Amino acid sequence: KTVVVTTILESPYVMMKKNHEMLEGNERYEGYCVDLAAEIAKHCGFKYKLTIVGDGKYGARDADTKIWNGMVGELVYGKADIAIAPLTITLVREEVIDFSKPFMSLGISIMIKKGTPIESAEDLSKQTEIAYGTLDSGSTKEFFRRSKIAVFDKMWTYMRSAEPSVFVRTTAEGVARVRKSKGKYAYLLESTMNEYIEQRKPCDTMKVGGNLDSKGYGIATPKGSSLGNAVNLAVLKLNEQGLLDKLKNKWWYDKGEC
Amino acid sequence: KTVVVTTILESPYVMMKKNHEMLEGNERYEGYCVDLAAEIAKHCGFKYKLTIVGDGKYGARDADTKIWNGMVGELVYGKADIAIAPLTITLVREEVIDFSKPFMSLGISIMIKKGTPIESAEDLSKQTEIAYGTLDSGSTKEFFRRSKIAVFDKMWTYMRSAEPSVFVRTTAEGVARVRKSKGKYAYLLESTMNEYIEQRKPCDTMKVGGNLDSKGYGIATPKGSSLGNAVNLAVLKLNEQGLLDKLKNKWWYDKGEC
Ligand SMILES: [Zn+2]
Ligand SMILES: [Zn+2]
Ligand SMILES: [Zn+2]
Repeated sequence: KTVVVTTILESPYVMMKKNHEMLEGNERYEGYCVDLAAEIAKHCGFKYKLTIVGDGKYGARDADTKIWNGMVGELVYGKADIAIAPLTITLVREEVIDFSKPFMSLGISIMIKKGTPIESAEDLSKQTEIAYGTLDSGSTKEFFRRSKIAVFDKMWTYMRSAEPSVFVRTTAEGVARVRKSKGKYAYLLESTMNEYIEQRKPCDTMKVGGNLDSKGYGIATPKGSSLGNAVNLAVLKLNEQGLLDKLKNKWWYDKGEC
Repeated sequence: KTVVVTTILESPYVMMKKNHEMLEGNERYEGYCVDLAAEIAKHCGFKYKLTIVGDGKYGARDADTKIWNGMVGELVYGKADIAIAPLTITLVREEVIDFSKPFMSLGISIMIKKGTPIESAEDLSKQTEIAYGTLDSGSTKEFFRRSKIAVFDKMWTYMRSAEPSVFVRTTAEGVARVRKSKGKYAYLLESTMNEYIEQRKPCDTMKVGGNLDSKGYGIATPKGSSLGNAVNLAVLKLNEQGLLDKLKNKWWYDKGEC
């Protein structure tokens, strides 16, 4: 049977092709994860259908209902068989779903509009003229919410109460906000995305400072899935074969416009 | 009852305390992995005994013998219950043992004696005056032996047939070889070790070029071990709390000698 793959529209991982309207099924999309999905399906020998997560979220647990949303939720509730996307491996998620060994290593980073007086997280936490936030329902927000280290704790105190909200529904929303904020907004996102955007027109943003942490993205499957073991070994094989590095260069810098 | 931990004497992961002779059991050792072992044990709730792998190797399968050596072997044959060391997560190993999500991210790198006319792997591959090799029975050697990309394949072709042998039994042996060869030997080792040595007197070595690949170290347990699940969650928990980053700073830079 065809494996239902849940993913998210997030460049350069998954994007609709220029001529998607005249295309069908998986042919409508392109990106790092689209290529990854094809490679995995081939090595594990299965047919699949790419589907875009309904609520457009990565995955967080509602504190009140305890119900998971996003791709994590689609896996938890059996709406999808596997998630192939820039989904971060975290403790709370690992408790409800399975992750393969990472196919990409990254960390939380700072995105600024070129020229803003900020070079590090400590710099952001020591000022108020420049607002900053993170994506909603994700691992980055959880990071600051659950951080006991001085700098990040203070940043969270400011962000969780900030009015208007400094949080955004999608990476694209955060990037747009930085660009149109005349430098009065900094966005906290994973280095992978920061580095990608930094290489795209109008080439008006840049990553500053070192990453705040070190983690990875993993292919996720529901607990007790029969694809879990194989997919995990497939990821390792692809990394060692050099495919993952090949794909990283293909979608990040070979297509860079800055 | 008491969990037997296999590890390896590799600075700054595990080292004998100056006064180990007058100490007992686990107190005889110090290092990044010693600190990590204590934390993993505390969080998983078990007592443990640190033991140094008999053959001083990380782990590889003998071609014809088909027997696994090193720490991997101690786990495969039931001599140890868990391995806590800078053991690389690889496909061939994950096929016989379990690995937690990575506790450290790294990649193969190049170590040169300062002043050596080498800036990358391509540079090494295009010349012959400077010999270069890797560690034995490990993931680095296997990386080159299996590589299908031009540059690395060329490097392997040279290394495998070079005489005298360009390979070494221990990291320390490779570092000394670099330090004593007057720039005529470059050593290929993981970035973590390269970065550490670069901060050690006589401060005569340096890491050059970008990493050749991207992977990580994981805590290993025998396949089907009852400790696997908890250890994995412990690693994620500890990484998210910043312990891992704190530990690397403690053993790498806080104690830097350069
Ligand atoms: Zn392939
Ligand atoms: Zn609610
Ligand atoms: Zn602890």
